[PDB]
Amino acid sequence: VYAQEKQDFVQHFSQIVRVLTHPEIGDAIARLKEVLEYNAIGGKYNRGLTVVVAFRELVEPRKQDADSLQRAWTVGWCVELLQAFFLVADDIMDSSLTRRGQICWYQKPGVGLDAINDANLLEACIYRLLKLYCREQPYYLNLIELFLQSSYQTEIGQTLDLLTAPQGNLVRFTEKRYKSIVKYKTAFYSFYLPIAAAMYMAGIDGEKEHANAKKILLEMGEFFQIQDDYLDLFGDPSVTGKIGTDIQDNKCSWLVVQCLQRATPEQYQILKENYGQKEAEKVARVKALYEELDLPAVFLQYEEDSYSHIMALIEQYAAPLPPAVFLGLARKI
Amino acid sequence: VYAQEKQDFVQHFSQIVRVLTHPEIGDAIARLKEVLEYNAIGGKYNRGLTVVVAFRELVEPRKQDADSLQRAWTVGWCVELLQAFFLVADDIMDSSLTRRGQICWYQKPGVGLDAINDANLLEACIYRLLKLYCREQPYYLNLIELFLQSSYQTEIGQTLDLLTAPQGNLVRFTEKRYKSIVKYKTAFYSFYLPIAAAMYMAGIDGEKEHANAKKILLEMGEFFQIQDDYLDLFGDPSVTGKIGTDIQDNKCSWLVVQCLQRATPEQYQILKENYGQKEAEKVARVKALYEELDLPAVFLQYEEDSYSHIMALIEQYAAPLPPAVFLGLARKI
Ligand SMILES: CCCCCCCC[n+]1ccn(CC(O)(P(=O)([O-])O)P(=O)(O)O)c1
Ligand SMILES: CCCCCCCC[n+]1ccn(CC(O)(P(=O)([O-])O)P(=O)(O)O)c1
Ligand SMILES: [Mg+2]
Ligand SMILES: [Mg+2]
Ligand SMILES: [Mg+2]
Ligand SMILES: [Mg+2]
Repeated sequence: VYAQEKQDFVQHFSQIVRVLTHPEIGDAIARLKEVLEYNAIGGKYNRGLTVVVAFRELVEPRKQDADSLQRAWTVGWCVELLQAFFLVADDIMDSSLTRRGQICWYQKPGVGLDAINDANLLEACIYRLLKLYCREQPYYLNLIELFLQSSYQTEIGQTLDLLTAPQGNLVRFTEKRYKSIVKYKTAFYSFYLPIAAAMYMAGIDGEKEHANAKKILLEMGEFFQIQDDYLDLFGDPSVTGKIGTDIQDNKCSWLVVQCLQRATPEQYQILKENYGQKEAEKVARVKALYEELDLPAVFLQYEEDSYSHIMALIEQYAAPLPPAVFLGLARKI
Repeated sequence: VYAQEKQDFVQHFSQIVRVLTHPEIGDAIARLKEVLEYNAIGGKYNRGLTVVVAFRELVEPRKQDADSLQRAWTVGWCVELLQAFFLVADDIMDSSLTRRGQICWYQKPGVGLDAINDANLLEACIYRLLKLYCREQPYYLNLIELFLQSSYQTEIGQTLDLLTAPQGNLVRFTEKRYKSIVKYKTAFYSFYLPIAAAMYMAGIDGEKEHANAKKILLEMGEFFQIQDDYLDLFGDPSVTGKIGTDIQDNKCSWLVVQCLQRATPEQYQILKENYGQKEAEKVARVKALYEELDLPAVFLQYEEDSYSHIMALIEQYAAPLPPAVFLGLARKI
């Protein structure tokens, strides 16, 4: 369902770019095209695809005219632009090397900290497109506010992610703190935002229905981030497209949280000695310790429980939305 | 006029902060307060003061109730928040040392590239305040769009500023290119944005009146930036609150543009040899060359001409707005 729509979705990118690209600003405009091609393409498009898939499922085919669809995939691309924005900036703050199987944009020769302006340009495009295509829709302001509220929450999440991981400083790494981080940093924008966008486009804007969708989608977001933490250490970089940094960057990863919960006092010291340091020998020691306490299998356990819990939540809260809206998304993770 | 209102304006900051500051996000919220106190305070408040001053002058005192005023100084602070946002980020991209008489936020021990998330948080506050105080006004969407359009233009301006100044690369430094840079990078947000904000709050939203105000305000913006370039080299850092970087960072400064226009072929080589390099000896050689061609006096000449031109423009385009709106601003620069 996602898999079949992916093609139409990716083709519509060329138009996004033509519409986004005053002879005086020529060069700046050419640099925008380059920023977009490099940073908006190459991912799985889960998030933007979710807008289009959920739109199809919530609007009657008789209301799905050609113009109506154009807008659904534009808002789909706005969500991808948000993602591209957050990624370019997070890679600098995380000192990451690769993203989506290539060098991070800031690590390119001749880019560096200019990437900061590039990232924000990507964010400015969302609102240019919203104006271009939705300025006369009755949901226009709802969408604008949704995308803004979603950036604020996710920047709040980052702050928490950064404050909990000072460079060159474990008591801090609790369950309560972790859940809080992943809720703000990932769950609102990766999960609530795309479904809610499609809800407002389908004329569904009751508070109750948004909160019920939210209940489902925040929990899916939390699982997704825990998966992200797992793959940071135990995923194949040939598949993920990115090299992990979590132990080096002293992060409140799900892995470190579970570990702590499990560790003999001596094991606690091994972690204390080695965590949050750039030395490959010390990172390997931490990885060995995670393997010593079967955290890959604890992760496979958690993944199953949480999937059951998400399914229970869909059964409780999907009505009156088609459950397929949610099942389709959960199956893709 | 600016000078008397400055006090009420700065006091209202405490409320901005209380209103901006979910027990789980506590720490993130405390970090926001810190970001605000450090980065929103310490400047001249020209831009936010302009909102309040122009508001007073365009609304009848009978429509200036207490609530009406609260909103004018909130939007005033939104413009200052935009400024604080742009500054925190520009200091990183410019590798600057001080701002407003203290260490740049990113150069503080324990901050560094986290400053990227801090800056964007400052931008998120604008829209939180807009919702808090103006969500029921008929100008609400006009203001939202104005602040967004103004960030896009100013990020476009940055791109141009950065593309024209590659690290470790003069033919590029033309008049046409310079005017273009300063129009986007400074003129929309520092000059058009605050007056237009107050126009929309006073119910004045005709296209013609906005364009006429724009004609005046873009030219004031251009002069202001040329002044900014001059003070970067020939200003007292005890007064400016900031150390210059323009020659080091290989910038299309007004100074370098004029110089080029004036230089013997041999002088052109001295500039080529020394420009855009971190070496203090080479920066001093460029400064000596600017003094050799009396650019401080050329600047004092240009300042006078341009002031005449701005005054001619007010005489042509102020109607039906009070000319004092513009004169007050021009006198403060
Ligand atoms: C401008 C302020 C916006 C900052 C954007 C924060 C978005 C939250 N977020 C979720 C995931 N990622 C990417 C990761 O780096 P990973 O994709 O594993 O690289 P992470 O683990 O740091 O969370 C970022
Ligand atoms: C996130 C993308 C937003 C980037 C913000 C660009 C704002 C334009 N602008 C105007 C003035 N400054 C400050 C200077 O550094 P100066 O105050 O002399 O330091 P500049 O000379 O570089 O122009 C910045
Ligand atoms: Mg991160
Ligand atoms: Mg990660
Ligand atoms: Mg700059
Ligand atoms: Mg300057």
